Parts: sequence; structure tokens; C-alpha cells
Amino acid sequence: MEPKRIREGYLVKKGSVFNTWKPMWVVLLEDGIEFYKKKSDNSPKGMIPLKGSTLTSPCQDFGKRMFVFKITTTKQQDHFFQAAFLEERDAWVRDINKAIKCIEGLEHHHHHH
Repeated sequence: MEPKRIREGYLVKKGSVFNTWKPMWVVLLEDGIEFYKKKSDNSPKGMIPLKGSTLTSPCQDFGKRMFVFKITTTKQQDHFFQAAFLEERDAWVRDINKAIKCIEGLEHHHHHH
């Protein structure tokens, strides 16, 4: 009903506290991926620009355990987060990287004339 995001779920993201790794709620939207702690902590912990982010798969030595990839928002903001399994690892990183690669071609204001 109210909830209207492209791909929302709950994965652990490392970026907000003192360098750690804890599960969290995150919703990638077609205009930006904003994630909080629960389906709606009511206050987002950090957002991701849907244009200028990178993807690292595999990732670096930051976990490299189950399925943890590393993204780099145009603001040099690394994002090492792991899903619950491979299917959710490529489905989450592909949905966030897809929306970011889709906004680069989804602009408005046409100047045909």
C-alpha cells in the first residue's frame, strides 16, 4: 500500500557505526536506495545515489564470507553489505546497480524542438 520501492529487503550493511557488520532494512528505489534498520525505522541511516555508484563482485577482504559485495557511490562511499544467500546477493546488487544504471538514461525535459 504505502511502501513503494523497487527492491526492499533486509541485508547487513557496513557503513554508519564504528566499522562493523549488522543486518538492516534497505529499499532500493528508482530515484535512490534509502535504507534504515527495520522495514521503516522511520529514520534512514544512509541513502545511495541512483547514478555514480560502482559494484565490486566479488568484493575485497572485507568479509568475503557468504555473499558480501562492495559498491562505491559517486561520493566515494563504499558499501560492503551481504545478503542472505547467492540468489539474494546478485538480486540485490543487480537491482541497486540496475536502478543506478537506469537513471543515467531516465532523465526528463526533452529538447526535440
